[PDB]
Amino acid sequence: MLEQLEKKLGYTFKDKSLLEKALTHVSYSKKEHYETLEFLGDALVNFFIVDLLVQYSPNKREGFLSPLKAYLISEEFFNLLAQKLELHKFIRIKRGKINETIIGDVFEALWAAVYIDSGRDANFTRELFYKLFKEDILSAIKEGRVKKDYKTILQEITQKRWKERPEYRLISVEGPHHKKKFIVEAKIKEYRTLGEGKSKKEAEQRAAEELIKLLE
Amino acid sequence: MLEQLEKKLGYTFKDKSLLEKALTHVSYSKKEHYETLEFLGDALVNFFIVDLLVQYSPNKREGFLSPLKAYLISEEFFNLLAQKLELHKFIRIKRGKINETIIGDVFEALWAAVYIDSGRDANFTRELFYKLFKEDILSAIKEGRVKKDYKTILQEITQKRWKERPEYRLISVEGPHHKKKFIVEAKIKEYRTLGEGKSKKEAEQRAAEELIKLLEES
RNA sequence: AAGGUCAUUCG
RNA sequence: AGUGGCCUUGC
RNA sequence: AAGGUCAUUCG
RNA sequence: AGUGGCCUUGC
Ligand SMILES: [Mg+2]
Ligand SMILES: [Mg+2]
Ligand SMILES: [Mg+2]
Ligand SMILES: [Mg+2]
Ligand SMILES: [Mg+2]
Ligand SMILES: [Mg+2]
Ligand SMILES: [Mg+2]
Ligand SMILES: [Mg+2]
Ligand SMILES: [Mg+2]
Ligand SMILES: [Mg+2]
Ligand SMILES: [Mg+2]
Ligand SMILES: [Mg+2]
Ligand SMILES: [Mg+2]
Ligand SMILES: [Mg+2]
Ligand SMILES: [Mg+2]
Ligand SMILES: [Mg+2]
Ligand SMILES: [Mg+2]
Ligand SMILES: [Mg+2]
Ligand SMILES: [Mg+2]
Repeated sequence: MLEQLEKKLGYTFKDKSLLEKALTHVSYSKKEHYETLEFLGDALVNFFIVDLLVQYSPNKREGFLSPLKAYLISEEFFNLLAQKLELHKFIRIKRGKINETIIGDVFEALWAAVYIDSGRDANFTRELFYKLFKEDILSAIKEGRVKKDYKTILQEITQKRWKERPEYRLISVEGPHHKKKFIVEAKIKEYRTLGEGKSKKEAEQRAAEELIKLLE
Repeated sequence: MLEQLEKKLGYTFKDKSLLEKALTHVSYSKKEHYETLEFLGDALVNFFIVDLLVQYSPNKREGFLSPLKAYLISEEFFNLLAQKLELHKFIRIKRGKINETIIGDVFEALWAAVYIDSGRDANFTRELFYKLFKEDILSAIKEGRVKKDYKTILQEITQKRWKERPEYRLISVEGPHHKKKFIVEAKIKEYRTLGEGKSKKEAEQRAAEELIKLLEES
């Protein structure tokens, strides 16, 4: 029920249809779904995060803050924030069709919905977002839970040492086409490592993470 | 002179150093420059533009609104909006060092500066931005004064017709290394065209535009 | 529609 | 962030 | 720093 | 949006 979500959010909607739209997947309704709210929500939440980063590190450069932002505005991090709202239990979509992509999109749409319902009060919405997640975000940073970009880190290591970039190649692919599992190999000089994932990029990130350790 | 910019903006700063920072390039000052404000400004202005798009097309999908956003938050469009502020005349950087990149960065930083100076009043800053640029943005959209993405349009034409994508290759490069001019060739099936630019991508965009015309005329 | 893949554009 | 071609699955 | 180039990550 | 290697130029 919507009331339970409003209680978790700490905000009561004037237009309940706005909240319903944010929670509804297009496959469930072609008239009122979250796609447009998600578009707005992405820009709104990205702004909330960037502002928080700059506020607590006013004298830090873009090279320090952007890597943090890159993870904090990611679908993965939004799924972690969404857990606090048990968002998955309010999404209107066929049973068993919910995945991280959907949860991440609804999270963004939900915030656009609050923003619009509040009369487009950006200040209000930003502070409500912080009331709920500011400490979680800052703590994730301080406690080292921000994920590293292993593919980039790896090529910086190899480019500094050998002025060369690592190479990745597919070793194997298995499972149904809509649920493939990839195994790739990362290599630099005579060092080689393996990585697995649901996409080639994910498998490469895993292999890079291992190759870095090996080089050390 | 800052007062002249404040007059154009319709906003008077409480902390003049914030405005100065937004107008100063790092090569001019390594202590107080616009780099961090630019980082914040990009996110702030992007939000202003996306909100405006959704507000005037609440029932339009992301596939319709994002292509518009892609142009409206681009450095190119920001340079056009900046002209209204004669922004180039207020930037603190060595004479003759100003270019489109700098102007676009200062534009974003300037808005982050207003946002911060106003006590982080996003609502107020959003409306100040609209007071100055809302009509300019909506008119650009309605009139079709939005840069077309020729490379993407071209591959959609070729993929629909032949389920194939065009190919690009470098034909020649000349001029100083810091001021190169590229000539590239775009091709699909037996159709080929040339394009030139200051970067390979720019040359490819021009070659793609010519190829789209060649296909339509065929 | 969801997963993957190739490609392209914008930030 | 958007889009197009291709494979798979879903209806 | 500014231009270009190759590559990589995030939206 | 960030970053790294390379070429050029600027101080
Ligand atoms: Mg309340
Ligand atoms: Mg969407
Ligand atoms: Mg997003
Ligand atoms: Mg999104
Ligand atoms: Mg998403
Ligand atoms: Mg790949
Ligand atoms: Mg910058
Ligand atoms: Mg920008
Ligand atoms: Mg910028
Ligand atoms: Mg810029
Ligand atoms: Mg080429
Ligand atoms: Mg290229
Ligand atoms: Mg897909
Ligand atoms: Mg890009
Ligand atoms: Mg997307
Ligand atoms: Mg450069
Ligand atoms: Mg990407
Ligand atoms: Mg940049
Ligand atoms: Mg030198």
